[PDB]
Amino acid sequence: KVRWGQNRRLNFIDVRLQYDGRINRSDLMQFFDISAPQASADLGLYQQLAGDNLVYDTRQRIYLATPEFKPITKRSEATRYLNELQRLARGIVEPDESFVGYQPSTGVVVSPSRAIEADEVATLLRAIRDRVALRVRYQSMDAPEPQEWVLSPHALGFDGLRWHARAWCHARQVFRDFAIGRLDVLEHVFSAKPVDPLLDEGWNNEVTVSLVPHPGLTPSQRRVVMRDYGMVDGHCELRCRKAMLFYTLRHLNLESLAISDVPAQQHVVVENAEEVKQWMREDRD
Amino acid sequence: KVRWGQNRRLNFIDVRLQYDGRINRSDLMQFFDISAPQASADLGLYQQLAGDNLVYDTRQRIYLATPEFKPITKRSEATRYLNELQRLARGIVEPDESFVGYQPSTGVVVSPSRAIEADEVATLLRAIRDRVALRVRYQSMDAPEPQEWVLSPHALGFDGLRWHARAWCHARQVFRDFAIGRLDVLEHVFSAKPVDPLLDEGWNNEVTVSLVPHPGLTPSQRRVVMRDYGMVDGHCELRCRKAMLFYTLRHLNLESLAISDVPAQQHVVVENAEEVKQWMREDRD
Repeated sequence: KVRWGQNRRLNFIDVRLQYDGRINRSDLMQFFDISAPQASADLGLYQQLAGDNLVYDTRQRIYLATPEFKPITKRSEATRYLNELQRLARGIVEPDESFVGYQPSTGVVVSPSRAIEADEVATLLRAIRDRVALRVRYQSMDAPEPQEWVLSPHALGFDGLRWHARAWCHARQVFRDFAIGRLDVLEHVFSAKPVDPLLDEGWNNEVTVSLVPHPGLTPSQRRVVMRDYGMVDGHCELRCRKAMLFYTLRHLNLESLAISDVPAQQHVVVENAEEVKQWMREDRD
Repeated sequence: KVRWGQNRRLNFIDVRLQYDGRINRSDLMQFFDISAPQASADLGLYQQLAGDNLVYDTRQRIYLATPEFKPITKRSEATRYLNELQRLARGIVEPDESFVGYQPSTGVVVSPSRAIEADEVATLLRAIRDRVALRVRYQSMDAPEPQEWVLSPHALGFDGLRWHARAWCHARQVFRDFAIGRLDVLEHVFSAKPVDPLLDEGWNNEVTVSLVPHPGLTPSQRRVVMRDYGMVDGHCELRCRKAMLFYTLRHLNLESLAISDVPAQQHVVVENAEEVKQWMREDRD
């Protein structure tokens, strides 16, 4: 059997062949800090497992991907690789943490936010896991003077820009959202009443947002929008938690539910506008 | 010296102690498919390198993080770990590809898009690296009937939802953007004129968007906004390529430059509105 480390080196060969179209022994030696004989043995094992993927060129002393290349691992897929380029450009990871070979010039939009402390995220995650209540300070636009609350968190949500904790608010007796960047966790409240998170109907009930191309588009433009949004059969059925519906519409700029008279500024419309309106009124209550 | 594999296992111990607050030998054995003696040796090496971070509890047979814990690697930082939770929830990676231990219930907004083929991304990346021209089919809202162009790509951009190639358009004689999900790459055009990407002024000129809290906010609300946006000293200086300015403003909902009379719907305003307007007119030209 192939051990975990060597398998990661086979993944590295596979992804370099897929995107760079070539790999040298020295690329393996430098990334993984292995010897020339081990790196040659890794390339030999890749040749044994998937010989049609690559040829060795003795003039250039390099392995070249063939036109027949097929990745041996799903970890070489395009969504993952584009996500890696985003993480490198945003500085989330360093080049020595990534299998990416050629790094193109990249421009990625910036999401300005408060850097969160690991210790606070950790306290929240463990409180979720252990179903325990936390005394916190929280400040908001409607209540900017920091105020203390007792919260029992049970989930995390990401709205496209920032994270929030989904939690029972013991004072207001509701499940609701708390931006993690606005929370100061102070101590545990072990005497608080246990909360059943299965009672958070907004979090646990999934709903469907049915999206279609704006009906004022020509058939040719419709096909463009369909391809842009990965629509199968002329619509896109987006599934989300009811308590994530508002965030989802904001993330996709779908908050204006009416079908406008301007197709060019509204490529996609929500088919089930009345369901969506109703679901948001229920959840904000 | 510690080898690459064992160092990844030390990283795994560090991140489990930071967020789960505990780790068992069997967690290492199962994730990395190693023997009990090797996993014990990894935990012993972690104890040697950072003994104040953890204690072994013989009653529970588990290693517990201490209140004094300090991560031995920056790879345990919170931005990375929250990014991992996002990638797991979006299905970008599988649990066996991630060091995340406890996985909370998560809700993440959905970005509907066309799944891109690795082979097309690969052809584009290599064309960027080798500075070669490509014959492509492209369809857009303004020109929906697929049309062929000769493009020399030199960079990639991400607008918050989708990727584009930055490229010289040989027919229209301009540098401009092409959504990768709308591109069909057909063949290389080796007889085309070479293009100097240093002549793409929009791509290479960085500009500053100066952001401040809306001036109608009370001082207490201002402090909330400042914390939300990670503002140092009452403003945020966002740096981006001129050719990414429009995408940046759209991603942050800053396209309406005027200072509105409604602080609650416009938490942040652009200080240098006239510079930004001018820079966008230059770039769309």
